[PDB]
Amino acid sequence: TTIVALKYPGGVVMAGDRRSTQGNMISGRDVRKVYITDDYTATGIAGTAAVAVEFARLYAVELEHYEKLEGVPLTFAGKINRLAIMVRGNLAAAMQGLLALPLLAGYDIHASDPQSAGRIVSFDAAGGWNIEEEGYQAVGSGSLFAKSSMKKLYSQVTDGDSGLRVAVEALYDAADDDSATGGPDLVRGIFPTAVIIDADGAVDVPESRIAELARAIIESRS
Amino acid sequence: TTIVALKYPGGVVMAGDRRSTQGNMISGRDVRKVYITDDYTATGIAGTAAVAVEFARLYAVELEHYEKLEGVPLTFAGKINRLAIMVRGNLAAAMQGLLALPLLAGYDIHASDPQSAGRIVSFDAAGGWNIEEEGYQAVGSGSLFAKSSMKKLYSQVTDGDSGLRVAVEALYDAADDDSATGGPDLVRGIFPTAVIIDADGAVDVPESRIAELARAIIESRS
Amino acid sequence: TTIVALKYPGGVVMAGDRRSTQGNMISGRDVRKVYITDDYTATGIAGTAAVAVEFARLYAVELEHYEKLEGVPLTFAGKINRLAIMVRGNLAAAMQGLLALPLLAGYDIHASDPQSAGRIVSFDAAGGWNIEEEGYQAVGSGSLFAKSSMKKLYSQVTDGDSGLRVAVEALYDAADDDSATGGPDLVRGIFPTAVIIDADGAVDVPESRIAELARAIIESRSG
Amino acid sequence: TTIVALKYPGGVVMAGDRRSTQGNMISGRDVRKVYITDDYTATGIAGTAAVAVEFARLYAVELEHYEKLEGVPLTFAGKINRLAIMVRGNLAAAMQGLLALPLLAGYDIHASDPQSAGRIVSFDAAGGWNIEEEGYQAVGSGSLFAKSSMKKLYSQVTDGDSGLRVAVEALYDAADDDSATGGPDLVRGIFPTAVIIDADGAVDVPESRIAELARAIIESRS
Amino acid sequence: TTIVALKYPGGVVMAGDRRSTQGNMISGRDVRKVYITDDYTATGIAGTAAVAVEFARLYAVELEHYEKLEGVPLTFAGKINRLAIMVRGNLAAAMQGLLALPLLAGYDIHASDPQSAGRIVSFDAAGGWNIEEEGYQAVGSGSLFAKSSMKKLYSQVTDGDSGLRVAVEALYDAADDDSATGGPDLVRGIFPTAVIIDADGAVDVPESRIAELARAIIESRS
Amino acid sequence: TTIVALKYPGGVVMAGDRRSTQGNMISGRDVRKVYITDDYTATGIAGTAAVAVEFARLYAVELEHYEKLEGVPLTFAGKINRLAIMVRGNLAAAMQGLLALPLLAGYDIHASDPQSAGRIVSFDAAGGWNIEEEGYQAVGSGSLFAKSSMKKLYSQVTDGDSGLRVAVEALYDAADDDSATGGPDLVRGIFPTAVIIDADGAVDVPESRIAELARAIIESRSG
Amino acid sequence: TTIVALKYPGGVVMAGDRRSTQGNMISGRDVRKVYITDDYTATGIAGTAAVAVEFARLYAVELEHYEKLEGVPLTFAGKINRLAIMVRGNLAAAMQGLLALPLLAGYDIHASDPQSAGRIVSFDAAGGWNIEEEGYQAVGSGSLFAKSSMKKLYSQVTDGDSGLRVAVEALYDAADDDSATGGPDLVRGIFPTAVIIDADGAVDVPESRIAELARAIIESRS
Ligand SMILES: O=C1CCc2cccc(c2)Oc2ccc(cc2)C[C@@H](C(=O)NCc2ccccc2F)NC(=O)[C@H](CC(=O)N2CCC[C@@H]2c2ccccc2)N1
Ligand SMILES: O=C1CCc2cccc(c2)Oc2ccc(cc2)C[C@@H](C(=O)NCc2ccccc2F)NC(=O)[C@H](CC(=O)N2CCC[C@@H]2c2ccccc2)N1
Ligand SMILES: O=C1CCc2cccc(c2)Oc2ccc(cc2)C[C@@H](C(=O)NCc2ccccc2F)NC(=O)[C@H](CC(=O)N2CCC[C@@H]2c2ccccc2)N1
Ligand SMILES: O=C1CCc2cccc(c2)Oc2ccc(cc2)C[C@@H](C(=O)NCc2ccccc2F)NC(=O)[C@H](CC(=O)N2CCC[C@@H]2c2ccccc2)N1
Ligand SMILES: O=C1CCc2cccc(c2)Oc2ccc(cc2)C[C@@H](C(=O)NCc2ccccc2F)NC(=O)[C@H](CC(=O)N2CCC[C@@H]2c2ccccc2)N1
Ligand SMILES: O=C1CCc2cccc(c2)Oc2ccc(cc2)C[C@@H](C(=O)NCc2ccccc2F)NC(=O)[C@H](CC(=O)N2CCC[C@@H]2c2ccccc2)N1
Ligand SMILES: O=C1CCc2cccc(c2)Oc2ccc(cc2)C[C@@H](C(=O)NCc2ccccc2F)NC(=O)[C@H](CC(=O)N2CCC[C@@H]2c2ccccc2)N1
Repeated sequence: TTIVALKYPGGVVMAGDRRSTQGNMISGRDVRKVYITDDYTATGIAGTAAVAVEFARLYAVELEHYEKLEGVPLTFAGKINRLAIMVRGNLAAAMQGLLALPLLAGYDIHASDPQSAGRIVSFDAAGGWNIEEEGYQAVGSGSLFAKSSMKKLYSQVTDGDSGLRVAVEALYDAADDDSATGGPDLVRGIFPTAVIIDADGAVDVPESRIAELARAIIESRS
Repeated sequence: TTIVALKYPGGVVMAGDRRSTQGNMISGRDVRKVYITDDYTATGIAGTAAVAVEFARLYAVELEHYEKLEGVPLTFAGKINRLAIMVRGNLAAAMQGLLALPLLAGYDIHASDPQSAGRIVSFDAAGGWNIEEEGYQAVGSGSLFAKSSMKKLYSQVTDGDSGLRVAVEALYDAADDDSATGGPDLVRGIFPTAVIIDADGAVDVPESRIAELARAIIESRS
Repeated sequence: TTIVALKYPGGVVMAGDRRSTQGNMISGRDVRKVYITDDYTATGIAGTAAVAVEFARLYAVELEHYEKLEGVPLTFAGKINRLAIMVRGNLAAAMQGLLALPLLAGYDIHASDPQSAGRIVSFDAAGGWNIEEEGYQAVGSGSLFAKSSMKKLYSQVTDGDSGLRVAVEALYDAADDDSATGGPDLVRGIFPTAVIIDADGAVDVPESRIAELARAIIESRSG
Repeated sequence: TTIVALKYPGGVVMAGDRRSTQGNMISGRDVRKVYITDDYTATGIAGTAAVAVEFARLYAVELEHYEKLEGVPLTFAGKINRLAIMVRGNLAAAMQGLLALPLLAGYDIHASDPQSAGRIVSFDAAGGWNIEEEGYQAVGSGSLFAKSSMKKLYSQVTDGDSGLRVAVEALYDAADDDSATGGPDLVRGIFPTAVIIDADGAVDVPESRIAELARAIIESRS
Repeated sequence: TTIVALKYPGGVVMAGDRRSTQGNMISGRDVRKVYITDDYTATGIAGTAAVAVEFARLYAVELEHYEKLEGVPLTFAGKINRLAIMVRGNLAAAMQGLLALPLLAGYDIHASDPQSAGRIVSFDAAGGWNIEEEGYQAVGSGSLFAKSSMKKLYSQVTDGDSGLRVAVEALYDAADDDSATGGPDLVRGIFPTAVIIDADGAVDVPESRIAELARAIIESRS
Repeated sequence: TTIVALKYPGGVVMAGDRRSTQGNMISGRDVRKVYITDDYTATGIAGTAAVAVEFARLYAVELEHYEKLEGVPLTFAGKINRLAIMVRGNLAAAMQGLLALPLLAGYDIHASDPQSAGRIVSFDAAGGWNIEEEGYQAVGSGSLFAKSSMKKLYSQVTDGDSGLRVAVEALYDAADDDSATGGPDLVRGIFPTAVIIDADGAVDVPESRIAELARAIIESRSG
Repeated sequence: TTIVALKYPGGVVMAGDRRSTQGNMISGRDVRKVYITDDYTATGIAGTAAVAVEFARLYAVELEHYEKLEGVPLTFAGKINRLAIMVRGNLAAAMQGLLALPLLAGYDIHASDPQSAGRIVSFDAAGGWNIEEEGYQAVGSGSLFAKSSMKKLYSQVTDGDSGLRVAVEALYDAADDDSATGGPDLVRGIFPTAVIIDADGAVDVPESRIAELARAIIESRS
């Protein structure tokens, strides 16, 4: 798995690959790993498939549960805490091979400067949380390759479209070097998924746009 | 790794993928795993890269060593025996993770019928050897996928070119399901290697021919 | 990690580096490890990031929880004991890799001599606590380099600013010899954090003054 | 440790950091990890300090030993095989923590094409060797950051000085992310060492040139 | 650590060193290990610092707790039994390295013979207790050197002042042979602590007097 | 144990403490850990006493063995190599507990510049060797405290006598913070040993000069 | 077992107890543990009885073997090194429970003056040796008690007879606190053995002199 997230002026982008494996064997080509957790938050999870899916589903329910009980959504810091507490509670199972490693992207509607109101929070298996301040992060077996790609590419990010293009290229570099991260599949027409969040909320990125960017990267490197 | 070998009227073809890995990480993209070991014999090896390469080199040296000492090449059965003895001697190292599993193809010039002089021989880690009688064989982590692919496609093998096509398609199917087997890289222009052996001896298959077959396979799958 | 704390005439200083790691890999560059836990108390924690941040947040809540319930803050000795009990309760998880080692600096509003009212308390993984009397202390993987540096630098501590300078130079020496402690990052503009506590309370040190002192130390050592 | 090596038109460059550690503690700041092993060959080694230094000295003695005994230097392939056998012979000690992981850069005087006579060979702990054909390679705990950096910078390599600049920037990126790899120390004036090899042989790069490149990189990032 | 206790005509003295260690490293120089537990009782503890501190604190509150509840202090035997029960309750944790070993000195106001009301009680990690009748006892990593020193010097104990000097000299001998016991620090001006207990109760011994005895012992040794 | 080594203009000084231990128990007060191994070389060894002594005796015999067989002494590099090989050959026993870590000080008669012809070489348990280019080094349980001390004191080193004083003060700091390193014993008159090496060869430093420097240090720190 | 040894002006004394045990059970009451191994050297050995006895006999044979071969006895330093090598060679068996710890008391005929010719050498299980300079030493399970007793009594040592009295009293204190060290047996008439060594050589101390000193100590403490 590789899931990336990056800030751009006035929003945040999260993108993730589509592969699941069982050892060396490919067991999935269509996996959706990036979830719109609520109107202003997206979560992407690496690790054991059963746990990652359960984490995303339970987390979204917990956030909406608070909003309906209290009439107001949690602050973004509260959302961070609840995800950290979920991961911390899984630590024993994670030591037994039931690992979930999330990455959190959001847009804080209560931040002062909306141009920088995008948020990226990385986590570890002990429930540690760190709000990223350098503009991008990645999680999963390909995250090193994606972070090093984004390091060289982040200067190109000026808006949502270029942020999306950089995100897709980082996922391409991750799959280029990590066999557990799936590249774009032109035969089957399967591409990474992506969510973009700004002051108007989170939206799934249409597959056609990601297909366009993926084909452009492939064309460029040939 | 996946190495395939199959018989066609009047010879054999062996083809192998180009990938090396370290865990999840891709560490090689142009590995050549199919060696012409003498004028009528090719060997393909899966397993630990260091041991596999050393096996191929030492095996070819051993065969040519005997030929120069005695003025005639070993019989095909003799070549089998020497390869098996080599694998058997590595069993302890193989149990420590230094494994080499070879696959042997050849044209036996001392056979009865020239059209049935093709030979395919598989091996196991204990030095066992089995002369394949059912037309094809494969070795490596994607070998089961490649053999089940060849089971359905072998009926269309009627000559050297269709033999080659089926071998390349089998490797394509292995890469489709085994992340440790490399698919055709149309971006970098890297394709499986192949050797064809008939009464005129063993020759490397030009990459342009394999590239054309791989693109036709990819187009048919889309 | 290296957290340092030292007494100066009238108060106390605590400073800490900004690095987190996973094995050899650098995983954070702007980590804030020195917390204002109440108006006269600062806590700096080393060890497992998740546990360290949870300790600081829970400890600050615990002290304020008592203050609001009882109408008065805890005595400084009460604050020591609650922090020690928190560490002791974590001993089992700490043996399994979830370690948190705090360092405590404070200003005792109920002390006898206001110019010796500074306090520094070090802890161990079993919940042990020891009030330091020799003027400085450190915790973390670079703490021995820092303490041995402060041993030679402590004499120049006459007020709050010179105390801050010594704390920053100790952290510089710690990062000089310990790869798990971060030194000043002049390219990114990232520097250690610091808190000063005196009779008027605990305040964060502005990044600018720490940056000036770090550059002074740097070019003093480069020639 | 990070050792990088890359090809440029007419030669190769190899560069390595200066740090030695004992766990978290820095125990060395001026270590030289890149050795001129003969007039057309440089070796950079990562791993246990004692073993790395021994490997370099013995390997250089072995090559000159053969040259004086036989009157001609070994072919580049023979040089590869000798280093590979040395690594393979150390496998048991490396499993006990006495690991040496070399990277080999050379200029093949016997190549028919002097523009592409540069050679880069990587190795693994079992003595496996692979001639790199993508133009760059790295070894050590920061090699993945360095390789992902050179992936984005390699298109700027047009001569020896651009190649040297990319090699220094790759080492900068590795130290940026790997605490066991040393960045440029402006306070002490200690910079990565480098060797450049062309048809005229292998020569140490003067520290002044590497310092100027490091200052340019540092000011660019600021 | 070394804690000594010895009986003199009409009373008892207890003295302890000032050192704490973390393995080989010295981690404390002014630890106070001798506690006035109530008006007629002192306890010195060796072992894991956290457990020793906690033991002295909780034992003192337990004795005063009983006094305030029932209007009368515990009999000396009751004080012994409660301290033994506390050690016995710590046994499992003590076997994991959370060991506290106390030594109890006191003056029994309800003693049968008012001239021989001095009391010394030693304990073991299992909670065993033994009322010492040979006039002195010690605990800690230097207790054997201190007890053998006192075996020779105890004949000199004729009043409270000579008993104090012997206790301090026994601590000096323990520090002489045991690096985990701290000796007098003439540079910093730090000396063992002592408590003296007679019919008028237990009082802290002024540091000036201990320093005087320590300097005299140092001069008699040199 | 703590052994310190220190370059000064025109030579080197090496100094070592006198303590040996068995667990917490002190087993020796006058151990000599710094050996003149030939006319221009000294070695101090930390670790298992039996192994350290064996190492120093055998190494000295080896260097002189070559000199008598070949009519010239080994180059300094050759001397480094032989010590490294001796340590590497002991690695198996060292993993079993028979550990010896040497520190090599010497004056290279063949060096280009005689003023900086002093040489300090550190070693690890795997036979690794590194020629120290920063001027000082230390080995043993207290070596980190000693190196941090010398880091602050090294600018005072202008000749052999100031270098000897810094070395003695480093050993004093190491003993101050490491119970396995013995401090100056004024009651018994026992002080660290030291060897000074310059162009005229290696020579033991008399106990009286070291006692003088130790007393001056103790007095300065006592106020 | 306790073996003590002491320097006195112009000579040296060594004494040892007579007990052997198998666990708690006493197995011997008249064991002689101090051997005249040379005209000017004695050796006393603690540990496994079989190994201690064998060590004594072999060491004595070895020294006399060299003397008859070369015509001159070994220097005292050579006698030290030979006993050290013998202990080191037993180290593997010592770890399996075949332990011998010797203590060496000699008179060095080649020393400067007869007043400083006495020699005490202590050894450890690794073959370490140390020439003792504080005037006395002990070995065995009661050596700590004996050394502390001798620390208080050594000022009284002015000649061989006061040295012998201090030696017997140290052994008395060891047996007083160590059940593995035998005390004077008045019922059976068994007492510590002792060897005195001066310029006239090594002499077995008469039992009657030891019995006098034992009864004087026993009466002095009654
Ligand atoms: O390998 C397994 C077996 C279960 C297991 C138990 C204990 C330890 C363990 C693995 O050890 C492990 C083995 C393998 C992994 C982790 C741990 C990698 C991980 C992965 O690919 N994860 C990518 C991924 C990320 C987020 C969401 C979904 C998702 F597939 N793969 C896995 O867990 C695979 C997943 C798999 O094959 N299937 C087939 C049908 C259902 C399940 C699937 C669910 C949802 C989507 C896609 C597939 N399970
Ligand atoms: O992983 C390693 C390190 C050795 C090792 C350590 C621990 C366990 C282990 C293997 O256990 C293993 C780990 C991994 C494997 C086996 C065993 C898979 C195997 C493979 O891909 N094998 C495919 C292959 C087949 C035939 C010929 C060449 C060839 F690469 N990979 C490997 O051995 C990899 C190979 C590798 O990265 N390199 C980089 C530089 C040199 C070497 C290479 C040589 C030649 C060609 C291509 C690459 N070595
Ligand atoms: O290594 C990990 C994973 C958990 C783990 C697994 C196995 C062993 C282990 C710890 O065992 C350990 C592995 C590593 C350490 C301890 C234990 C060192 C310690 C550290 O740097 N600590 C410095 C520090 C001190 C105070 C507050 C924050 C802070 F980072 N690092 C850690 O725990 C690292 C921290 C880390 O990478 N991340 C990434 C995103 C979130 C988390 C972070 C939180 C908050 C601030 C900065 C970073 N987690
Ligand atoms: O850690 C050690 C001790 C040996 C050891 C014990 C246990 C595990 C282990 C290694 O396992 C290990 C622990 C640590 C490592 C490897 C293995 C990392 C490795 C390194 O930094 N290596 C970088 C490097 C690469 C090439 C050439 C030289 C060079 F230092 N560090 C090391 O081996 C360190 C090195 C070290 O401190 N010293 C001090 C003086 C001599 C030696 C040095 C020699 C030469 C140059 C610079 C320093 N030795
Ligand atoms: O070693 C540690 C860490 C806990 C630990 C981990 C692993 C094994 C272990 C103990 O196992 C042990 C390791 C070491 C020991 C015991 C067990 C010896 C013991 C000691 O010196 N004890 C002397 C002493 C006796 C009575 C009262 C106080 C006192 F310090 N030392 C200790 O526990 C040391 C103490 C220490 O460094 N600190 C620093 C700040 C707080 C604590 C302190 C409290 C109070 C007073 C003085 C110091 N802790
Ligand atoms: O503890 C022992 C026994 C061997 C042993 C057993 C189990 C574990 C172990 C070592 O593991 C160890 C236990 C203890 C240590 C290391 C390893 C520390 C080391 C030390 O002080 N080393 C300082 C030192 C350095 C150089 C030269 C001499 C010298 F003492 N101490 C030691 O080896 C001690 C030394 C000791 O008591 N004796 C008494 C009789 C002669 C011998 C001595 C020789 C020379 C000088 C001074 C003393 N041996
Ligand atoms: O216990 C045993 C059996 C050997 C053994 C097995 C397993 C573990 C072990 C020792 O481990 C041990 C168990 C017990 C000890 C050491 C190791 C103590 C040691 C001792 O007393 N030693 C005092 C002593 C010192 C020097 C010379 C002689 C001498 F007896 N006791 C011993 O070895 C005892 C000795 C013993 O009972 N006998 C009875 C008949 C002959 C033999 C004897 C020989 C020579 C002189 C006096 C007695 N052997």
